[PDB]
Amino acid sequence: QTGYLTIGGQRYQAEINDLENLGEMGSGTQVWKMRFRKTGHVIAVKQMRRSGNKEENKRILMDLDVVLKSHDCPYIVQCFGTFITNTDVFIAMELMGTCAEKLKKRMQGPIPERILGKMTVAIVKALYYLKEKHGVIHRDVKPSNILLDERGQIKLCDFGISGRAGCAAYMAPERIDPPDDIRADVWSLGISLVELATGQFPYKNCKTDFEVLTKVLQEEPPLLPGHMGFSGDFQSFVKDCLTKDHRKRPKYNKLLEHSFIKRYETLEVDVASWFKDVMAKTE
Ligand SMILES: *CCC(=O)Nc1cc(C(=O)NCc2cn(-c3ccccc3C)nn2)cc(-c2n[nH]c3ccccc23)c1
Repeated sequence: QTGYLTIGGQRYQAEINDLENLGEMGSGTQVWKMRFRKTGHVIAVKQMRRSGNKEENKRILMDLDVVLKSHDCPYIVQCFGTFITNTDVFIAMELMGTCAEKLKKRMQGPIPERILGKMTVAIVKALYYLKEKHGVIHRDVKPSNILLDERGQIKLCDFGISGRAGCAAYMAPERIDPPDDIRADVWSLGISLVELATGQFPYKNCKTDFEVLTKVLQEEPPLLPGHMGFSGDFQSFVKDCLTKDHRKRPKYNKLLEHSFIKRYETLEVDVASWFKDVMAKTE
């Protein structure tokens, strides 16, 4: 069913002219910031043009399929509803602060471990939920697909190439050189964790896509430095994700029993405040 917006448990009959367009947002991968006139809620709306590129439209619809059946996962962005007009489909998603990539840009430096700990719990539980509940592999884990909001929430973004290929920079060794699969996302999570923890992308000074792949296979996994005060548990987690033999790489169920995960499940970390203060610094 479409033509309904449900926010916080309250469903409102709606059409797209009940929404005020407040402007484009930061994803070319079209999304608008819109305001529900009936309630004042500000939401994100994807506009899928009927006459659009069917390669991209297929991707919007696969992303929407897993989003829609994933409403009981608190670590995946939710869809408030849809509007199917004669010319367009509008997908109303919850509005969040930014992607972890832009956080790294605005921060101009490392993200603290206590924020990465809550993030690591969220993405792992999101990917584990996708595998067990829906048999879905993300295959494109990267900081641009990790979202954060004013209220300390961290959620998996949008997965339009999910299967029941990704960016070459975060691709696992066994996807570069498959000997002949769910552990390929664990590697990209580790590369993203090292990137956000150091403020640098691990494989540095790479000019072409193929050169990045070359250093993934030719060189040792990029682990966390020991002179930044990282906890032993954090380093143990990163080295476990960034294991090069995919058979010796842990599954999600073994990953969730890791001390790093177990600590930040029960440690109250104020992500909301840290997020608002970092977002305050202008450019
Ligand atoms: C970088 C990757 C990404 O997905 N980025 C992204 C950015 C934003 C975003 O920048 N939103 C701006 C914004 C402004 N407010 C705001 C402004 C003034 C006063 C009050 C408020 C609340 N809020 N947000 C948003 C998104 C985004 N939001 N929801 C979704 C859902 C699915 C994908 C992306 C997404 C993402």
